[PDB]
Amino acid sequence: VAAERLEPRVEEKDGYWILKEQFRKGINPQEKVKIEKEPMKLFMENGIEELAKIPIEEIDQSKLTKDDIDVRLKWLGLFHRRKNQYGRFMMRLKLPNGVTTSAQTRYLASVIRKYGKEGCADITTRQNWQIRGVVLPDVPEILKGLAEVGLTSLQSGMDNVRNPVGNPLAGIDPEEIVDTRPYTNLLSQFITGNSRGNPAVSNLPRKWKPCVVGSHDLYEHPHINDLAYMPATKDGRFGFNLLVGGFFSAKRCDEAIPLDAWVPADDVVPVCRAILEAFRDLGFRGNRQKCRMMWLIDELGVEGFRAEVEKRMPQQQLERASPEDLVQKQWERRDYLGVHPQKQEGYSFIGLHIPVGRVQADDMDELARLADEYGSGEIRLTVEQNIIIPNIETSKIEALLKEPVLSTFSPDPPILMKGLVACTGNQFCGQAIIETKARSLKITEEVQRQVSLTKPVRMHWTGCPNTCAQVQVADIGFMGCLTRDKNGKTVEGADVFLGGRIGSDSHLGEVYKKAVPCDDLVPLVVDLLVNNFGAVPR
Ligand code: SRM
Ligand code: SF4
Ligand SMILES: O=S([O-])[O-]
Ligand SMILES: [Cl-]
Ligand SMILES: [Cl-]
Ligand SMILES: [K+]
Repeated sequence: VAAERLEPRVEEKDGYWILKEQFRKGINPQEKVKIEKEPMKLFMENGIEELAKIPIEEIDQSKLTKDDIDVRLKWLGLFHRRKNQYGRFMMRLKLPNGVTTSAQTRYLASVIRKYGKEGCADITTRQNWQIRGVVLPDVPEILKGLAEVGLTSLQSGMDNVRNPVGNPLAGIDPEEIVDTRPYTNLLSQFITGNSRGNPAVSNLPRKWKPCVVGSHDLYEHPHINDLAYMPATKDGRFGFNLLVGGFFSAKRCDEAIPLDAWVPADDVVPVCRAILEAFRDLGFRGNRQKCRMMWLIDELGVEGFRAEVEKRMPQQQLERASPEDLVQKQWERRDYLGVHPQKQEGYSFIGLHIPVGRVQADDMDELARLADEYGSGEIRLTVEQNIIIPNIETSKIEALLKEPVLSTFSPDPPILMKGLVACTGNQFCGQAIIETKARSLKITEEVQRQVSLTKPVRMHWTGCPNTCAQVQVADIGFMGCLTRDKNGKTVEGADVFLGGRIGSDSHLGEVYKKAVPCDDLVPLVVDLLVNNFGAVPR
């Protein structure tokens, strides 16, 4: 790698970061959008106020404003559903470590309730909230309302640092390694500039995903993150070994690799900043399929990339990885659904199943009520799109289990439902090839009617090759496609994946059978479960 390759390609100009004039050749259309107008201005210079007043039919008549609503608004966490819900916006938060409050939950419910049949909410595979139905004129008031209840939606889409994932059992599990909340909180505060916006990390070549590990279970999926902090002691000091570059895409899925770096716990934010600066400064900005950070690591080599991180650390110091980390390889991933004792004597948490992560306003209010009556007003989201209500006096559990809403959001659903994960799909997503959430529920119900089993088989349904529902981590994965029935008629189908493993002995699954009509999946899956997962016909 020539020394010229290491010249930073962006510069700070009037508070924002922009591609230098000599590096603008050959860039992709999204890079052109960012140059034409700085997306962060919509928030930081309150550009959204005037934009929100323009009727959407008028907005669509000019490239600048159409790009504002279809692209730049994703820096404020707003996602125009142009194809499938025209004129409505999905809104995505920052929710470090998946932690929410009852007050926040009620606020989100009040927003979606306004939109009737156009509104609902979802828990995401990054233990985050999305709300639906938002109209542009309401955006300024919603931004204000979110701020009032201690939420931000900043920098949650496009070329930004995505939700910081942590241990859903942080602070409450007798078996945790380290409470991840302080670290994910710090990362979120850094990324968003304490909810004011942070332009230094908002002009990346591509999205970038961080997680902090605190569980032996590896609930955080460090193997598939751009930056994973693995807790490790080095020379008698607590800190983290760093894994880099994990990502999924239509083209390529790669597990994170060691940076060969350890940082003391207090250096979590400094090293996040150094890695982001290196990626920002040096990353390819051509073909979008070659812009994730792993591509930079392959171009420079991991050592070349490491040197770039090191030069951006305070005092330019970056220690080598500790030979061992604190994560025990002898471990069985634990079910968190149901009632479990906390490390605080006399308290329990309860994991509740949320079918395919989908809730309505009334459901959110009920969950918020439970958290107030039984817990401490806290609701935690998980990456399997479920919830945990912590801090429940154990004496209250008997009464809790009789609550009617627990028949719908159950502490002990059938085993296949416990592990079922599904993305948005074509109900709302314009990229989706098939419908996912309703279909996956229907198929899983029919499968479980036919077989019993004891192994916690994890089934993931994703609507297109972007693999937001991570089919490559599943015991059985389903990737949306169009295929043909026996008569040659177009029908929805799935490419079926096998081989995904999570925890310390992680592995990426691969396509097992292509183009199976969705209507034909039940017998295929029943047989797979019996033949490979010890299932028994009923
Ligand atoms: C909501 C969510 C799936 C869910 O049902 O849970 C989702 C939904 C979408 N993702 Fe994703 N992604 C979700 C996690 C993922 C993950 C899983 C993860 O983070 O562990 C991945 C695979 C891992 C990765 O990215 O490395 C993922 C890979 C993508 C990709 C392909 C990335 C690539 O490098 O090619 C895209 C397309 C893109 O960004 O260019 C994408 C694009 C999209 C968009 C924003 C596309 C769009 O504008 O319509 C989807 C919005 C649909 C909607 O209305 O909800 N989504 N997406 C997840 C929100 C996470 C969050 O709260 O921040
Ligand atoms: S995997 Fe495809 S269909 Fe599903 S939410 Fe992601 S982009 Fe949409
Ligand atoms: O929007 S997806 O990348 O989480
Ligand atoms: Cl996006
Ligand atoms: Cl769309
Ligand atoms: K779920």
